[PDB]
Amino acid sequence: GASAQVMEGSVLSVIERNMNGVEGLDYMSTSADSSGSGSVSLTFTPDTDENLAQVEVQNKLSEVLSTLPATVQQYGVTVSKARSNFLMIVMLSSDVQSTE
Amino acid sequence: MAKFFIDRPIFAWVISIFIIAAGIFGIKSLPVSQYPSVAAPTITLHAIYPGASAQVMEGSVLSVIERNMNGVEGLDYMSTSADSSGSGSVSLTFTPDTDENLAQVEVQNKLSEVLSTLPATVQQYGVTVSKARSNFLMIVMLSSDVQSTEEMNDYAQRNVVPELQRIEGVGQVRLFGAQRAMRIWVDPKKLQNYNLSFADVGSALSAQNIQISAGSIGSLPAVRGQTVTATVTAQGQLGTAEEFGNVILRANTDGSNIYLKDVAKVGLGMEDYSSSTRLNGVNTTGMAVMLSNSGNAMATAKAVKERLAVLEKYFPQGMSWKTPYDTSKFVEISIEKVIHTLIEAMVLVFVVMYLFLQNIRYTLIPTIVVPISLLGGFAFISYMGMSINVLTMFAMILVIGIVVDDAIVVVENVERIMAGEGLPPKEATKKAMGQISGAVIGITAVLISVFVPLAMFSGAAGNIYKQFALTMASSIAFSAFLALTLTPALCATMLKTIPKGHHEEKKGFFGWFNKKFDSWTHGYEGRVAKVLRKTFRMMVVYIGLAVVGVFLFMRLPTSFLPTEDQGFVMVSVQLPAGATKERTDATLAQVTQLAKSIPEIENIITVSGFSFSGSGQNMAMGFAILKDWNERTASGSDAVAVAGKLTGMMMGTLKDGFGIAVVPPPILELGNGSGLSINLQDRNNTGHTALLAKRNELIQKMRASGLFDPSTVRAGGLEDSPQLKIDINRAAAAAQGVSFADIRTALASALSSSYVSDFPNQGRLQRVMVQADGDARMQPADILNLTVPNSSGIAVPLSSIATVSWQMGTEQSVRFNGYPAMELSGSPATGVSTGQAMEAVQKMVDELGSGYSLEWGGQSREEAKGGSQTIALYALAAVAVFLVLAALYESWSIPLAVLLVMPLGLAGAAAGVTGRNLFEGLLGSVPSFANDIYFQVGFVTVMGLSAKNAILIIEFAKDLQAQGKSAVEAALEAARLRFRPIIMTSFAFILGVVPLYIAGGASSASQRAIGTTVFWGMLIGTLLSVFLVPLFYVVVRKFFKET
Amino acid sequence: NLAQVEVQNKLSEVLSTLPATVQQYGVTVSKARSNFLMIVMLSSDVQSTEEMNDYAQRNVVPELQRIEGVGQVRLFGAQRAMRIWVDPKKLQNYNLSFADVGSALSAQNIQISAGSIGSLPAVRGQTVTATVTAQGQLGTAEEFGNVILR
Amino acid sequence: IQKMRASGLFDPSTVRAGGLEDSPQLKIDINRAAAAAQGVSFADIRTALA
Amino acid sequence: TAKAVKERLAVLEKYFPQGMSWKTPYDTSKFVEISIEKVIHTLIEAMVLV
Amino acid sequence: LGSGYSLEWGGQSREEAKGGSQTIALYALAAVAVFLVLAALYESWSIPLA
Ligand SMILES: CC[C@H]1OC(=O)[C@H](C)[C@@H](O[C@H]2C[C@@](C)(OC)[C@@H](O)[C@H](C)O2)[C@H](C)[C@@H](O[C@@H]2O[C@H](C)C[C@H](N(C)C)[C@H]2O)[C@](C)(O)C[C@@H](C)C(=O)[C@H](C)[C@@H](O)[C@]1(C)O
Ligand SMILES: CCCCCCCCCCCCCCCCCCCC(=O)O[C@H](COC(=O)CCCCCCCCCCCCCC)COP(=O)(O)OCCN
Repeated sequence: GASAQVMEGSVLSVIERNMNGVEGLDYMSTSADSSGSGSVSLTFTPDTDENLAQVEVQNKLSEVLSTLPATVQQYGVTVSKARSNFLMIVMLSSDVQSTE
Repeated sequence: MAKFFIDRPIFAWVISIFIIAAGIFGIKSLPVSQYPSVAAPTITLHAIYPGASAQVMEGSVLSVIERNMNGVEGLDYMSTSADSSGSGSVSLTFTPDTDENLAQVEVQNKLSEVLSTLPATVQQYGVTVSKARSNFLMIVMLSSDVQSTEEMNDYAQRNVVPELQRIEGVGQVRLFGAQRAMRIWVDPKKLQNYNLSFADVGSALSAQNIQISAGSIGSLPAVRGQTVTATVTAQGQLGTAEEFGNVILRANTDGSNIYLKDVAKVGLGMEDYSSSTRLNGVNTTGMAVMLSNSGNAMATAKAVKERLAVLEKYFPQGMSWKTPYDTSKFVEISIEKVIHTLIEAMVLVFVVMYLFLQNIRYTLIPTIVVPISLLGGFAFISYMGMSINVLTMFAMILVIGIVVDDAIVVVENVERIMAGEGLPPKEATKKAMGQISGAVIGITAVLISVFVPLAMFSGAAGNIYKQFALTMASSIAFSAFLALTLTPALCATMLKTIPKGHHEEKKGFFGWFNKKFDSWTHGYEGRVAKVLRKTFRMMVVYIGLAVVGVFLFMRLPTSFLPTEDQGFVMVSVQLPAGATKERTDATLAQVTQLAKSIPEIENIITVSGFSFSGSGQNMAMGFAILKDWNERTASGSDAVAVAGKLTGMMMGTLKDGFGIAVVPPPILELGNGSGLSINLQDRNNTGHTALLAKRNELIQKMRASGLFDPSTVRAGGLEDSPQLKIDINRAAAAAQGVSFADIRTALASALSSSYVSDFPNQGRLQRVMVQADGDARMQPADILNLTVPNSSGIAVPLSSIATVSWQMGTEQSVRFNGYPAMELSGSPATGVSTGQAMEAVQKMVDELGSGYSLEWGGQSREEAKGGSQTIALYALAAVAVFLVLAALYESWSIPLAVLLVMPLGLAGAAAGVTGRNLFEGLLGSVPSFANDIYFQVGFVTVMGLSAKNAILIIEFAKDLQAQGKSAVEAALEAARLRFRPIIMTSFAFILGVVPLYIAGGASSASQRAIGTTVFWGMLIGTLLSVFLVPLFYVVVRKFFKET
Repeated sequence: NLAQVEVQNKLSEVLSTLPATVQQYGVTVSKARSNFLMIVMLSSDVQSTEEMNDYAQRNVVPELQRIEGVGQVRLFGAQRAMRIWVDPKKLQNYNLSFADVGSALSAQNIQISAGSIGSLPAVRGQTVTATVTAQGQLGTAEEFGNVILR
Repeated sequence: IQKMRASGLFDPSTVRAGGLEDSPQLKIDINRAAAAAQGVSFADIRTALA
Repeated sequence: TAKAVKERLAVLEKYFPQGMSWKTPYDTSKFVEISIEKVIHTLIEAMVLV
Repeated sequence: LGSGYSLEWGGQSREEAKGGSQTIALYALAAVAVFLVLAALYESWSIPLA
């Protein structure tokens, strides 16, 4: 139940502003959509570890989680240190049952 | 190596170029801060529970959170603090060898599994989990005098805070003040008139103000033939006060709906209303900047100032920004002092070399070799992950005197060989290298073995010693490598052959100086020959001097860091129990009027509602910032004199309450003067009165029947205060139609506040609170008029249900390791060991019944450990030095003679410190020198220099005895040969340390503390060694006839 | 450490989809061995095993589970609590049920937070401030025995 | 995007925006005065829209 | 860990109520320490035999 | 376009920008390394120049 500007101005912008100062942070990118969702991607720099970066991001996010709206805290903010390009695509085919 | 690099100067030059490049790369790639991280990982929670006492908050939130924080890897101890302000704190101090990020994530995970068992309001406000470590950089104060403090806070949070935390190097920006919210002051008289309640207001605010989520028209699981889909929007929240004032509280059939503006008043206000900051009397908004790791302090401060100017170019009319305090100028002053010291040392070395060698091409070698050693040390400290701070700069300043002596001795030996044998520079350099290579290697090994144990201590003191150790040892190693690699090449290429007998036909001032120096050398040789004749009396005199030095060292006060004039003094004001904030504001105004009456104070910052001792309406604190050191060069102008004057003016002016001014010492983890802290814990949970009685009994035992300086033994917590407890009678309530939730609702609606809903105020969400019209809740006779509703109506005046009375309740609750604890702060007077005092305190606590324990807190936890690691480390270092000297000299007796010069420097340093203390005392001043870390560093430096000189003398005396000379003749020749380089190096070191002896200004305590020690130690050590080293050699040669 | 961090992250995402009782009791994550290193006894002849279990949970278990190397301390028992054994033969007489008992216990044993007389946002001329306290809670057996069901 | 096309360096049919193609939406403006004068609480509208 | 637990128990025994005691009839560190001592004795015997 | 509208890169393009000032630095570093190595090995300032 939020706009593309309310989600940023109330949830994403706060995390983006409080996520500065992390060691190895190269840049950030915030993207909110009209479906009531937002994504803050932090792209780190070389000479940086992945687990330490995730731990520092979680520490910075938890100390600022007391300011976000109540419904966001109910749903929670999920962390994903995963890639975005596809390696394989498995396809299941059948003629005796539907796709559901 | 000495002969390999003498025929290949280009290879040595390439190695030096690589070292310089690595040093420059490390210097450009090092963090910059005023002090390193010497504390341990600490995690804090800071829960919020408004409108509650200390016991309720503690037993409801803090105990529940503390009983689950058991099992975290690396937990040292934990403490719990609660007050009457409505806040709590659970501080977990972690054992070393622990990462603070892992500790914080573990604490958050442990709190996540117990958060659902806390009260509803605690979950609404939330529980934070942060780390106590902070790298403070600057303070940005915004003062308008034309706008409210809440307006300035909102402006800073909306246009200033997000602009400062985006700068390179900034790690955190913290605002001091409550945010903005929508406050509704509800008059209870209107509610009782319209027959309403606070629950009705809460329901109306939570129902009329809610976010609506509609969805999409033409959603995906649609019917065949859909071509358009659109998101549906619906606004169901309020954002202005007029909209909140139209909230319907009750709708009737005929109409006449009761709005929120008919029984209450809505408006924008603050969320806490507690703290208030003022700068010189005007309203101010506080913003604290914390420096980030792997960042710079000077560049970050400059960028912050530039951004602040660019923002003030858009500020409204009346606002103004200031930066009264900044910890980035201390490292600036330290770097400029290091550069000035390096330049002065180079000038002194040039002067002494031109005076003693009578040529100009001898002075270029030290000037070329010293900066390379400094760059190598910088590169090493950059490789080890260290940073540039005051301690590293002081270590670099202290190591300048040692890195030049290698080049000095090399050039002196080369020049002596060239003037004696008349050989060209190549052969003379080869001979000098073949003579002194093993000696240089042994000296380097001894210095490394002496400086290694400094980096093996535990605690904050160990972290402080590690900087000096890793800097000085690296600088010494690089200087040794340069003296073995580049110095011989420069001496062989940059020098020219001296004609036969060229010195004598020379005349003028140089001839007179040569004549005088030769006469002094002959006199010194005669005196040494006289000393080598009466060996028994000289040895007994040496033993007497050593025992006197040991006695003078053992009779010195012990400390960690001398108090430094940081440029500001803190002031804590406390009022009687039950005082409101108006009296505290009046006292703060009086304190400001008194502080601006002192010409040494530039800006005064007063904070009302917060103090380090406690947080309450009667507590207050302020920070009087002083002017620059250049404008405070007088007697009664330092921080201590200003603090004394402020205290004297407060004790004669402050009628209500008392205020004490203290100058903040160096790093608070290594804080001296606190004495000895104890925490008395109740094991069986007997109560508060029993624990207070036991605390009073322990205080009486330590004061009268003890030795803990009765002028210091006192409680350090907070005495009880009058309260207004309400004892409800369940029998009387059961006899009527009143339930027990009715009393709870009435008490929650009467005094305390409530957090009901949220609202968007121009982009950001803010809270909506109800304070119940504070005009009513002013007198104690207001709760006794609260009529609590019965089953049908409300007729009970609450005097038949409960009885109100006055009692003495605690205003602060403290727990230590899961037990109720009370803190005490004693102090030994003087000449009494802290170990025996701690044993006496432990025995006294054991005298009480089984169920009352004691535990140390702060620095006492480290003092509880026996001081055996230092003695063991020093013994191991001495054994390593003996082994290295035995491997060098190839004997078991010569190291015994070399090790006899250690007590000389110690006695000299102790005598110098005692003399300076006496001079300060007789002239009215107080003794400012003790046995601190700087004294130990200076003593280690002077003992290393004395060991180097003794090693050189003993090597020259031993290699001259294998040619057919006796011990006395060999010692005399070695002394006559080593007289000149020792004198030159001593003069250079003393003239370079003199600027640190009378240092006055920024960071002058540590400067003088190291300068006096090193100066007197070097002077006495040289004066004693030049006559006692040959004596020790002769004694060891005659006592242990070799194999 | 990282494995436990990711496990906590995965558990926090499905913790709200569990029953109310599981959230009341909570889910405990641990990393320790399944075998025992030692067994500590608390033999006595004056107190029963319930008092000894309570004392061990209050003073012995927390002191032992904070030692370096300890992964878990399982007490063969449980701490003290207030047990209410209801007779269903008597609930039918007064037409009562377990829901009434639970509601009475939750409504008559709730902590009260009063506040402060003379709070900070006050009138000009306020000199005295006092914290108001009310117990509103039961901690004794005969106090719980007097809970009003009707 | 317009000046990137027809410039020789970028080929057409590839220069595209990465936006979400801002769309028309339905806006529902609630009148609290009418809902109060007719006897409709603000929670009923929220339940109906949800 | 066993040594630390035993030391903590010996320290906490001073606060126990009158009547109760403590003991660890099941402990695995004793076997380890006795095995280490036996192996050290065997090493000393081998040294003297050589 | 004017001021205020800056430009940022995404994906490999940023890396391509990083390849704008690193090539000259790499070439200079290789040249100076060869010079220093030759001067240290052959003991001359003229051989590496040639
Ligand atoms: C170099 C270490 C510095 O420590 C801090 O700055 C920390 C960050 C604050 O304490 C910390 C202490 C801490 C950690 O306590 C738990 C924290 O929670 C609070 C906010 O202040 C300080 C003293 C600020 O106090 C706070 O100023 C705010 C404008 C209002 C706030 N008040 C409403 C409460 C008050 O406390 C204040 C005034 O900037 C101090 C300025 C004036 C100084 O000159 C002093 C010398 C500081 O440079 C400092 C002590 O050297
Ligand atoms: C009569 C005889 C006279 C003989 C000679 C007289 C006195 C000569 C005095 C010479 C002074 C030399 C000054 C050196 C300039 C220091 C520049 C430091 C640059 C830097 O950051 O570090 C370098 C680049 O690293 C990177 O990879 C960063 C990438 C960007 C670097 C941009 C620099 C381009 C090339 C500049 C030349 C570099 C100097 C040559 C090394 C690598 O240094 P390092 O840490 O690798 O050191 C090797 C450790 N084993």
